[PDB]
Amino acid sequence: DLLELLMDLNCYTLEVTEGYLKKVNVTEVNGLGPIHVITTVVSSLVRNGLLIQSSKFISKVLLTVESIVMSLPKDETMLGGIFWLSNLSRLPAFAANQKTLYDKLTLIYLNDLENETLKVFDKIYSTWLVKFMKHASAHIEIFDMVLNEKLFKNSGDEKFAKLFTFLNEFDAVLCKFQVVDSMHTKIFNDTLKYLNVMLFNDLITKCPALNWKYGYEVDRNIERLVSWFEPRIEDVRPNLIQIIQAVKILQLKISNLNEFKLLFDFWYALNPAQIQAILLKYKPAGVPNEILNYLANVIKRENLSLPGKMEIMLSAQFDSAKNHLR
Repeated sequence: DLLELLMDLNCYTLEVTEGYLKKVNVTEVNGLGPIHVITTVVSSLVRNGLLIQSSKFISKVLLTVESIVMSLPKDETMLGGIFWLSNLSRLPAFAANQKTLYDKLTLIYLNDLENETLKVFDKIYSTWLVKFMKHASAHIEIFDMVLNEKLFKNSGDEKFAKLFTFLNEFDAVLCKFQVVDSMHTKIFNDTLKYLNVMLFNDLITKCPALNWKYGYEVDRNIERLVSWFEPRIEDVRPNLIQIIQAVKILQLKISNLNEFKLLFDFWYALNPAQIQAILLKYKPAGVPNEILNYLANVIKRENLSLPGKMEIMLSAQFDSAKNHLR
């Protein structure tokens, strides 16, 4: 009755996708379920050579997990995002391990399953992380903690304590829901890549006047923020390269276009409009016109040569989980 069960493509994928997953209310303990159910069905189907059925079943299941995740409510986003992503994150290595036991069309199917499952993972992961980090940055008040010069006179201490608790709690859930080590560290790098974007964009849009002192104080707040990550991941600062360079620029004492050219010609961490944006905001407690002028020309030169907009704002972008799913 097995193959006849497996041919009812519709019966059982309806079971998993409406009966089991759309209704997997997390807030509940162990004994990795969805990856077990998904993976049992896929491996039965592959063994019995139903390769097309597997593809369809896996498609519906991914589309389903995707909308579950995308539909999660503001207070469920952390737990839910992590539970689902931790489960999906195992599909690529499952495909790689399936193939270790295999004819040649099956090997090709599984090869494809591995790349395609990885691509869907990368899609859901990125959109979840930005949505997750939008909410967490408001709640933890990253702006007022780091960039708000009005609150430099404050210890900062309560807010920092709240950031450290949040990250300890982010870190527990990651361990709770069993995310693999190499993805745990990636999540923390991307978390910082996200705060690079938000912090740099807010430095430009939200911070009225800037000077060397301002720059020095943000630098310290950043080093405070980064102190949590440090016993945890490889090297956290490259993730925060734009916002770190912007506030370092603010502390340079540059007095001729000749020093400036030495510092920024053929230096691409920030573009010319980003660097100009930062220096037009400079107010003592200023920039030589000669420097303001050369930037203008540089910008104009680049408008004339290339077809694409030279964006001042950043967007969050993360690497593929390709090498991080061990």
